[PDB]
Amino acid sequence: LVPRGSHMPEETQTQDQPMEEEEVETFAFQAEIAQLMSLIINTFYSNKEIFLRELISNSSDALDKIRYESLTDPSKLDSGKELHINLIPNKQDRTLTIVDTGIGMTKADLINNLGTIAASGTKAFMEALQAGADISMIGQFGVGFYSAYLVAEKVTVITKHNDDEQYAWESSAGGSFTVRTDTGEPMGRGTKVILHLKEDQTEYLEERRIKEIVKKHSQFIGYPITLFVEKER
Ligand SMILES: Nc1ncnc2c1ncn2[C@@H]1O[C@H](COP(=O)(O)CP(=O)(O)O)[C@@H](O)[C@H]1O
Ligand SMILES: [Mg+2]
Ligand SMILES: [Mg+2]
Repeated sequence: LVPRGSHMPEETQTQDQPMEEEEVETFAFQAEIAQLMSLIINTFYSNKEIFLRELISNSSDALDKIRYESLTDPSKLDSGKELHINLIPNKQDRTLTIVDTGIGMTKADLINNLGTIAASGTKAFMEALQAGADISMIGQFGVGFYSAYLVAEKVTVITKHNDDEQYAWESSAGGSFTVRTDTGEPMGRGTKVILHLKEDQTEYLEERRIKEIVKKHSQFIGYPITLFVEKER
């Protein structure tokens, strides 16, 4: 009835998909974890680079679990995904992302493993730090994840486990964290730790520095690790 030979982009733009709801919950850190985070954030240490060793060791542990979970559920053998770690610096956004294809975490694993439960060593570790211990000993005390806050002002964890949906955990410290269903880019099984780096900690975006600290502290991962470098324009 109204003849057309050619339409403008705005006229043929497709209608949006329906808006999704994401459920968000807010939790307090367990008291001694909150105290540890404030000690880590606000104290000078000379050897902050050990954060990456701690995150890589968490990913290697999650990857080891795929191998062993196949003994009680062989269907994991029929994933085609490679077991590996990727390190992804973004200079534009000032972020360093550690990506693995390990087992991932469920919603309740994020709440119970990343802030609301007390590790038995936390008070002894804070006393060892008062007495002048090197921050490197953190791993031995059961609280290595929080070493992220040596270099990051905010941390976001995106994760997907075979038994749950995809979730995002986030904290800028200050005593609480959030967990919220994540209906964005599906990441497939595994975990992605996004460090939003402090302004004076941008060395950890540079390829030589990252290679230096992987060779110094993370030579027995047991899985391939690759470093993605954005081409300089
Ligand atoms: N990349 C990852 N994949 C799966 N789970 C992870 C993870 N990073 C941290 N976690 C979970 O977070 C817990 C706490 O990590 P920490 O390094 O603080 C203590 P540890 O369990 O390694 O001795 C881990 O036990 C694990 O359940
Ligand atoms: Mg650990
Ligand atoms: Mg190992």
